[PDB]
Amino acid sequence: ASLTEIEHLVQSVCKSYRETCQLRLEDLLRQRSNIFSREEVTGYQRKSMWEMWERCAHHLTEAIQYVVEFAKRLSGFMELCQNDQIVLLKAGAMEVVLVRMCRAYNADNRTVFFEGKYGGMELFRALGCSELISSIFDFSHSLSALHFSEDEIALYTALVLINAHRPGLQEKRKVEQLQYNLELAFHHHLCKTHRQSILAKLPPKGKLRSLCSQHVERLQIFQHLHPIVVQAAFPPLYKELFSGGGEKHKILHRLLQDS
Ligand code: NA
Repeated sequence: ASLTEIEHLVQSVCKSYRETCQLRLEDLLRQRSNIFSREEVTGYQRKSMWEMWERCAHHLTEAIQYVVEFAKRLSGFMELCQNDQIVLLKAGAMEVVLVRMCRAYNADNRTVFFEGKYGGMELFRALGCSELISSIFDFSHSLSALHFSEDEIALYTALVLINAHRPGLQEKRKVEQLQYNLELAFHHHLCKTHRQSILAKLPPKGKLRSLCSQHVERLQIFQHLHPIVVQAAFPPLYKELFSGGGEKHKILHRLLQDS
């Protein structure tokens, strides 16, 4: 590409991200005083393990559905073959969601916007995956220290998704070229905004890989404890992405096929 084309990619990526945000940042900030009461927190903690897992899986599936739409609107993504579209989404959808989560996290009080209000990690105690929860909260806490702009989150999550190193890509070189153009767009934007200092502060990729592995692993523990709940009450797209073998369900291909 060249300078006009790079800036066009910058604006296109930021537009795609705005149109596929579940919640506007302003909406999330305005809600910061709306925190679960101690009695509402006690009620979450008295919910059964399987109901809290189902509710979190539903919450996560809705966020993932927006990431799929982001991908479809991302320059060049729909040009890739369907095998590679699916490889990239299966690998990076949750990674994007974990990054997007910092917008909904309040570092002042260590709360996250969940089911209409802000609550701390104690809200999730019924899940029985305390390590994963605090790992996710610590990750959001670290990202919040970066003070991402919406444009920065747009460009960075595009790169999280368009990763040419994902195992299973049939057209690796084509993904390499798309990745390179998006890197140019991200780094051009950082250069023009004097934000290149954030490059050193971005999490290593192995950290997002690790969080995703923990989630799958805790799911396997839960699935062993309540296999019928997973089969009957977990969202089909969630099972396709995370549960073994859940990927007999193909939701993604329909989400990609339908306009
Ligand atoms: Na934040």
